Amino acid sequence: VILTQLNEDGTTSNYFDKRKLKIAPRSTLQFKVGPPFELVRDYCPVVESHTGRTLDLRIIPRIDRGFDHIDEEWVGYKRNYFTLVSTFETANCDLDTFLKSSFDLLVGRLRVQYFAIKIKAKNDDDDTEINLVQHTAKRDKGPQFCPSVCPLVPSPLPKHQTIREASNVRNITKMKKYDSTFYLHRDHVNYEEYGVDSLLFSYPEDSIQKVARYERVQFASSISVKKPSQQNKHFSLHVILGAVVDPDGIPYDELALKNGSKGMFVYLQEMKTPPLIIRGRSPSNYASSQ
DNA sequence: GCAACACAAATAC
DNA sequence: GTATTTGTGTTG
Repeated sequence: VILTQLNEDGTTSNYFDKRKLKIAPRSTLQFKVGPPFELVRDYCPVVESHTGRTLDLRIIPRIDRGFDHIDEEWVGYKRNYFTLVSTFETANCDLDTFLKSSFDLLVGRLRVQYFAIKIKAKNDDDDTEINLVQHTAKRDKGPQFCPSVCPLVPSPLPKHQTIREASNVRNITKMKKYDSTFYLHRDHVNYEEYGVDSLLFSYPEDSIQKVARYERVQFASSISVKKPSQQNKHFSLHVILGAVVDPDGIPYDELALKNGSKGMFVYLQEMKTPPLIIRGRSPSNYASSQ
């Protein structure tokens, strides 16, 4: 009934079929590593502005809740939360040098203001976009929002155990413990080490995430999860790394900048999951039906 | 179909 | 021992 795999940090992922077994909402068995992501493609190259060297980038994503590996499929539930986290790394550039430098897109050169990640859900068979929704811990007693573009600096991806432990931290002391893992506070650096043109000082806010954490995410409540044939639809979750630029023929999305002008999230790399099945709200997807 | 409302069980403190 | 968080039962 429960299939167990050892995660890289020594935690376990425990895959069970919610049609055959109900587990408590807050059980650690609800936390598990989801499907691995694969490269879709690389898009616009990025180069350091004086040396001219190309920045070698890699998205590092993981799902830590909401998907089980059952009967050779990755399976999620429409009514339940999933968690998707990602960082990116720059193989040829250490963080401290990276934040002091400046980077252009090699399209003939747009300045990168900052790097950022966004997620999307798609119908994997036709590439149609599928709406995602997020809640706060308060769920219906709090606001719903759509996943947002998250400015990020490069960082290792925290272990599954760390994502787990930080999922519902209220206490102020425990927050301090995790702060350095999830955030870079720009206001706390020595300003005199940085040039006016440095990458770090073109990020939009002082609080910069090192890890994009999309928690309490759900497929929109209106998505059809089956085809007309009653076969299950196949969905996929995508992580896109972009460079935000000021636009004053390559793939990009428009973004509402801080100053209010229209910017461009210019695509740099994209990864995605293998096909995913999502089980709808029907009683037959649940063990209580039996 | 689905929003809103309900119950319950383990975590966080 | 209390409040919170979240899977999932029920309603109309």
